[PDB]
Amino acid sequence: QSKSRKIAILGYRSVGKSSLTIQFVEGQFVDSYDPTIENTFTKLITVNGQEYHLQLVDTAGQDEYSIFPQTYSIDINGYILVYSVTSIKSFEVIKVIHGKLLDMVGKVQIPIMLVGNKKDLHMERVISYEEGKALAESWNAAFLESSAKENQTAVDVFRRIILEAEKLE
Ligand SMILES: Nc1nc2c(ncn2[C@@H]2O[C@H](COP(=O)(O)OP(=O)(O)O)[C@@H](O)[C@H]2O)c(=O)[nH]1
Ligand SMILES: [Mg+2]
Repeated sequence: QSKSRKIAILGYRSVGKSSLTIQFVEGQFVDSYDPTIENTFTKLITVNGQEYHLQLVDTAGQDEYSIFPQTYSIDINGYILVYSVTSIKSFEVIKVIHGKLLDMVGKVQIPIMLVGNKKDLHMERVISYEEGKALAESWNAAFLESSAKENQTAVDVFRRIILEAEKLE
């Protein structure tokens, strides 16, 4: 009576893909972590009384020139696209990543969740909550800001993509 889902985490380098995922999976804010390796974490979570077996694909990250690997579109039930609120570059790149993703999958009307990470770095913020929300609305995607240092924000992100998936289902 369990349900397995595979979620791919995408985004520009250093926006916090690994840190967010690991904060969710192990409940800890890791300080150091290999900058390039693509790894698939496993996580068990019960949402709405429903148990889920999650496979979280923490990708190596991509940019305007990346050529999406097949592993980005096979058996993926949902995608989390993250950018850093401290980087306009990561924000402009997440738009390109979204476009490439739609090109690679087609019109599958895939479940997508946009995430503006690093919200704790108040001083270095350059992307507003409104800009992030406007983008998500442009895509009709879920939206949330987060901080790999605040476990509850990381949990909300993953719970949210699960609901988006169920909704599009
Ligand atoms: N302050 C702060 N630093 C973060 C956050 N998320 C990631 N980082 C830091 O940003 C750097 C890159 O994070 P990492 O997860 O490796 O990025 P990735 O390449 O997107 O997976 C590391 O030095 C992290 O400690 C966050 O929410 N807040
Ligand atoms: Mg990483």
